[PDB]
Amino acid sequence: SAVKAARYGKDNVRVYKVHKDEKTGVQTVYEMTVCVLLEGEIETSYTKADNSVIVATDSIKNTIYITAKQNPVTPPELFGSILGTHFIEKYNHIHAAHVNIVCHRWTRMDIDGKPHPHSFIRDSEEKRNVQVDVVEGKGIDIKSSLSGLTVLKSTNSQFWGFLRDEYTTLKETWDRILSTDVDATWQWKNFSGLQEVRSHVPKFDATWATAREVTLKTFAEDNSASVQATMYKMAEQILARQQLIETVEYSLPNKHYFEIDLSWHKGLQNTGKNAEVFAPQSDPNGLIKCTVGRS
Amino acid sequence: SAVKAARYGKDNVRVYKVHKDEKTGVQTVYEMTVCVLLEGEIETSYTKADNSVIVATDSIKNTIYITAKQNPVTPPELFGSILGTHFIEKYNHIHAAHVNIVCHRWTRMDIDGKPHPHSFIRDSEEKRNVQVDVVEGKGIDIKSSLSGLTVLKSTNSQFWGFLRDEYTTLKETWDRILSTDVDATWQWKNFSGLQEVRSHVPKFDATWATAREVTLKTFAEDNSASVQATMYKMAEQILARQQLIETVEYSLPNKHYFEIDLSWHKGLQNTGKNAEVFAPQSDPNGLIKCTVGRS
Amino acid sequence: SAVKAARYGKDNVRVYKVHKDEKTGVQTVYEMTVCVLLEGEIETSYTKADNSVIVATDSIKNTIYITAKQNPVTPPELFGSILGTHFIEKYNHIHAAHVNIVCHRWTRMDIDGKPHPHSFIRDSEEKRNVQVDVVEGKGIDIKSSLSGLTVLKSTNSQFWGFLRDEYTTLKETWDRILSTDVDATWQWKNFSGLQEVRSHVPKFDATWATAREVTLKTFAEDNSASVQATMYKMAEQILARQQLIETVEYSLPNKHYFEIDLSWHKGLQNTGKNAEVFAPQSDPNGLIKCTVGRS
Amino acid sequence: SAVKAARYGKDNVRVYKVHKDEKTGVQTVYEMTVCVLLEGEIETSYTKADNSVIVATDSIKNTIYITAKQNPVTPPELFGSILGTHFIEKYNHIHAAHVNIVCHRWTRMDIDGKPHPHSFIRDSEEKRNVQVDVVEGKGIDIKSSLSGLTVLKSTNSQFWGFLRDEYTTLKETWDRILSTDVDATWQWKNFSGLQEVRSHVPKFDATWATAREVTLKTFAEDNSASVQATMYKMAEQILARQQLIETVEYSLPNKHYFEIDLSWHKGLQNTGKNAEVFAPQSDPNGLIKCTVGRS
Ligand SMILES: O=c1[nH]c(=O)c2nn[nH]c2[nH]1
Ligand SMILES: O=c1[nH]c(=O)c2nn[nH]c2[nH]1
Ligand SMILES: O=c1[nH]c(=O)c2nn[nH]c2[nH]1
Ligand SMILES: O=c1[nH]c(=O)c2nn[nH]c2[nH]1
Repeated sequence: SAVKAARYGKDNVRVYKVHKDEKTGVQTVYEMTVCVLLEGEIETSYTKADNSVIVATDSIKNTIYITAKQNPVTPPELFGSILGTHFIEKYNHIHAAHVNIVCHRWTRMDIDGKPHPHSFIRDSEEKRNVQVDVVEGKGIDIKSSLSGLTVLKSTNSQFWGFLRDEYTTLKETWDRILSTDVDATWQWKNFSGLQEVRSHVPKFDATWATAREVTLKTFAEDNSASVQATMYKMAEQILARQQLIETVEYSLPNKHYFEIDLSWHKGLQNTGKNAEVFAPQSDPNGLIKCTVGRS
Repeated sequence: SAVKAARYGKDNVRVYKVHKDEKTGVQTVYEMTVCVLLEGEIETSYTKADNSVIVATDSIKNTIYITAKQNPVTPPELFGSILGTHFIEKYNHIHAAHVNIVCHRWTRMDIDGKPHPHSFIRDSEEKRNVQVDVVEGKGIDIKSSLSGLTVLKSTNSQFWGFLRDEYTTLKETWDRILSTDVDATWQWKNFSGLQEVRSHVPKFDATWATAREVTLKTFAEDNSASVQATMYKMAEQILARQQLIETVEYSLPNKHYFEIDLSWHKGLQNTGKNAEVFAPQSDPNGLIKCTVGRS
Repeated sequence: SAVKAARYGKDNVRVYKVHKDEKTGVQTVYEMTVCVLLEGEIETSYTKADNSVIVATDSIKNTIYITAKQNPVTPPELFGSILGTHFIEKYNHIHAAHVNIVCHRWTRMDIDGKPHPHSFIRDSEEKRNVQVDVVEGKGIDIKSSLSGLTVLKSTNSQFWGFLRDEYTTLKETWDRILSTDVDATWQWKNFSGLQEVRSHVPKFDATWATAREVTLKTFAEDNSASVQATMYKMAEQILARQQLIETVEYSLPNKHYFEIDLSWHKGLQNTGKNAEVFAPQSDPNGLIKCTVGRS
Repeated sequence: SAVKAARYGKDNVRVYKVHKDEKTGVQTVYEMTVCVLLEGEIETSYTKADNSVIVATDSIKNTIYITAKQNPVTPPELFGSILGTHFIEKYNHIHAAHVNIVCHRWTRMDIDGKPHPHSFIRDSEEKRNVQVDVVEGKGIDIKSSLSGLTVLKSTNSQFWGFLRDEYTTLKETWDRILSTDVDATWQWKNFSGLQEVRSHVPKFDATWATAREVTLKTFAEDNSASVQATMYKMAEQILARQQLIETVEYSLPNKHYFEIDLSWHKGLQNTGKNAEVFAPQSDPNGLIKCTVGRS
């Protein structure tokens, strides 16, 4: 027996940072959850009880706090690249740093039409995330994403024409609820290192906003032939809007809302064109995935 | 041994209802989770195996769907009163109906500055709830609430002057983060029955909006001496704004964000006036409650 | 406006305690989550910003750790009474202490037929809880409970004879799955104070074990006419077995497992006597409650 | 733009199956949650709105129920291989089926020392899982696992000798609590198809039991130099015990339990050799991973 792969570090490190403008008196808060895992020459810590190779997970935690102290935490793609670069430069035997970041919403409150200088509201469980792999010799791989974006449309969604055989009971439809929690990931072209990540900084926030925007507009406007067909159009657009992205990936649950037949009761009419009252279903759910790259 | 109290029914009934305007083409969706429990002359179902007294929980579920079909589901205080009244009028041996409703956010999407006719976004995990107790002979008791309203302010919160003794380690402060998940309940004056609940319908949505509004403004503007002092001012205002409310109750966790001392590292300065980076704490948390009524 | 009720304290305080026998070398661990809320003369902290009346929630937390250090943490009814008594004796203006405790399972591991001296396994998410209200002048009220005890029987459960009307679609049955998560609470006769709670210590662990035992045996052996009928027999027995209990309360979800009709497929036979494959339902669920006291 | 990868199917399909012995009168229940995703020639459903290529997720759900009806559901490695093989044989354009299965514990109850014929208890949230990839032309890849196995030892764990630098604050120790939730995956040698999976059936249950056994014994007996060192010995043993396994992978959180210093209070002694009372920490946690293969 031998160690084929190994990684270790600190998960679930919650970090909050405040920015205080002295001019405006305006405060901006950033909250995130950070995971850093390291790889490198650390087999002996497993095979020989040699702790001498271990940057302790506690230190990794200390380091996240220190790096957040000395650097901007925004955009997360940058903070993650700084944090991961720190570890492979600092430690000779550490050859890869994987950093994962979840950003939590703290939206400035509007009190009486005006932006409050220092109060915020978690206006959704939507997250913005990054996965940053900083690998000695191979640059910086970044996947950014939004997740937990939950939407529904009450009509303009259809599903007909699908395979029918002796396993099929589903009826074709031309009018249905479509509801999903959107998970969208866009993978950046590999960057050569931190200087190159710094050089693209403005693209991160912007591409995020664009992926959100496009996601929301296509979902609302597409008269959807299927989840498959709708997510492809989203991914197609993000790719067209940002040349530094190599692939867009979507993962979409189909959260079913079933018609409830009420005709057994006083011939009550609640199906088809008469459907007003539905039973949202907790499970099962369709799960539909697509990776879209450049042709 | 004897039955001192008994109640039974259906919990976690998820209900979605769409309203379709033919004029505008505009759709409005309502999603909620409903719980109905009944009391009455049902001891024998427990003591004697006499199922003859049981309106089956499955039927209760059917009834929720039927009532949502025939009536408005909005405001929840009304839907709950209709649903609970239905059971005590329908069944001679059923003397109390308790209805609980959680309303889930489906906010109309804005696509390109304009309200989309049929697409929605779950723009927060904030809930609006009601508890409705419909009791034969005693009218209708209604408690409405908002919960899951998560907010933070980065400054303008203080906590000093508290008792100090040999259990105390906490340092007084004049500048701190205050963060909480707001739970606010307002209890209506007892209503004589459905006609009276119908007669106050416009007050429900409005008092809800007012409780949200006041909650948000006081949190943002109060320079808070304590959570205790801040929630009292909220409750005081809701009571002043709506005469049909007998009591306002608040339940506020204090979600602590700890300073991280970084001076052990290169004399890094991250405490007091220098605090930029904090560790949000998952637990423990202060829990602070207040019921405010009329003097 | 005035303060009608107020309570404040520390929730979600996780506590672990190890007992080390020097004789045997045997270790015993206890893990729990503790909530303490205080009431008393604390209105001014709300109405006047007077923090002088506040035992800080941070201190309450310190105190839980100190009391766990100086006293046994087992049985929880005792630890809770000590902790709550501490607060009303220590502080003149504090007149009620409410202590809630959740005990988490750490079951000694069996390695090769033998009890391991210092390794444990969380062998279930079942909890043992107490609620202790220590009120100046009124003694100590204790409710103990078990919760999260999830069970299923594949047969010997029935449900027929229930009310049928134009809301009913449910078919009577003589053979069904019954599954539930058991919540059982037994309320002790009021105790005059700590000395009296100390005097009954051996009854706490024993009555707990008896409530678990009885719950499990009745569920397995009763050929159940209904959840209602089954839980009453459980409660009836606990009351008979322990004279110091005034009431037993049960709260039982009915977690439905639906037959799946497969006859549309090659006339596959999966209903009634042929039912092998079922669809466990996440929601809705029947919820059934009973409080049983002495006749 | 083009589709680089695509998969779609049904997630969260809950399935229960009862086995009824007529001889013994003994019932055995199996509950699981199943996910099936398909790949193949389905790009057009995304790019062209061509639903003609879609085996509807609803049908996939129907099929899971049908296959559970006609086949054993145990061991999960077999059921998963049957289910995935079904899809690639049934449908010409479907070239890969991925099946994921979570098995939930339903442990036969012991009533009065004897195994009850038809009552069960969810005696832990521990899961047994499989991931089965059935790929046209490439056989059947199976990864089996156990997860959610939560354990603690109060002593016989150490952590000293680790790297120290200006990011380090952690103190070396020779006595600590070690607690983790075990995730252990063993990957089988690729099988040529269903006949070959059928031919190894008895190895599945047995290797599972062995991985559980070894996990528990090593955790309890190893005087652990580090999580790293402890998990390697587990993985080393599983590999030695079962020749059909190519790799064992472990993923172990380190759930920290912090000493609480109580000497500020009446010089109370609760650290080092005196530590009795600890604060279990919800987050952050060390996360430690290892893949072990054959040298
Ligand atoms: O077992 C451990 N391994 C580690 O890598 C580590 N880092 N801090 N504590 C630790 N404990
Ligand atoms: O045991 C039951 N009690 C009930 O009240 C009920 N209603 N539907 N199924 C039921 N089962
Ligand atoms: O607002 C607060 N109220 C309290 O009672 C308290 N106790 N510690 N910190 C606190 N903050
Ligand atoms: O959009 C959909 N795609 C699918 O593949 C499917 N299967 N059932 N319903 C469905 N809806």
